[PDB]
Amino acid sequence: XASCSXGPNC
Ligand SMILES: [Cu+]
Repeated sequence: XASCSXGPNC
């Protein structure tokens, strides 16, 4: 997995 840590749907 990945998560948004710094985008439009962060
Ligand atoms: Cu980012």
